[PDB]
Amino acid sequence: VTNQLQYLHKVVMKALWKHQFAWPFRQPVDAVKLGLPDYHKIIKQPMDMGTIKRRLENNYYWAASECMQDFNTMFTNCYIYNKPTDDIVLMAQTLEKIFLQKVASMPQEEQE
Amino acid sequence: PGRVTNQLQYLHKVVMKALWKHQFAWPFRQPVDAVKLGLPDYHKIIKQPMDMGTIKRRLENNYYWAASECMQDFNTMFTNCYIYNKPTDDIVLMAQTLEKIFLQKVASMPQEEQE
Ligand SMILES: Cc1ccc(-c2c(C)noc2C)cc1S(=O)(=O)NC1C=C1
Ligand SMILES: Cc1ccc(-c2c(C)noc2C)cc1S(=O)(=O)NC1C=C1
Repeated sequence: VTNQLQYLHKVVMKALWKHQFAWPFRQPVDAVKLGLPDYHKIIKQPMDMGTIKRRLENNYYWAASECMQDFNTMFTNCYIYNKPTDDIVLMAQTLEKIFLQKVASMPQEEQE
Repeated sequence: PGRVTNQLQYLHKVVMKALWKHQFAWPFRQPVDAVKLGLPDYHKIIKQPMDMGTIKRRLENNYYWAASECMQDFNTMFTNCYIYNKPTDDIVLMAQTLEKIFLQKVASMPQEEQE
């Protein structure tokens, strides 16, 4: 447990998890359900906010940067896989804006 | 218009300097030239072009009011790259690498924005 990780859990994840556009990102992409046979051919490191949330709850992360990279991977996967005009991209962008706004105010020095 | 903050100074002198000098940064240091690169659909797909040269100039001209605004511009640059290019293109991997460094460095940015 660190101060930055606490911030990421109590401020960033709290804000993103309850957001009206969060629902597509709350669980792993189910390629069978969504009819996306190439999803795992293209996206080699799937990530979602349920995983990140679970990881924060279970003290998985050793540094705040590791959690931030997971958030980034989730969003980046969405941009890489999907078409420019897909609504999911807009939703990801909206959530990522909040992520960045909040991360701007994260504690600067990681103290365990 | 904007102002000078400790955070913006950090983004300029620490984050941007680290990214700019990276071996994978050369495609990102100036606006995408769709004509030179032969990408006639580029501006039909990417409606808000962004690059580190534009971001650097904005930092130098005190365009940003808050660090978060500068970070948004970095995100737009990377997101544009992912949205436009094929997943398998080298440029995507290069963006991914630079973006990871960006986040690593942003993690150590001063916490309270002060003018
Ligand atoms: C239901 C769903 C779940 C996950 C995704 C998704 C994410 C997230 N990242 O790539 C894909 C594909 C897309 C969708 S979706 O089918 O595009 N619907 C949402 C836009 C409303
Ligand atoms: C030369 C160049 C310049 C800009 C881009 C670019 C960026 C950045 N973002 O989208 C595109 C397209 C791509 C290229 S490129 O032609 O894909 N070459 C790079 C892989 C080495």
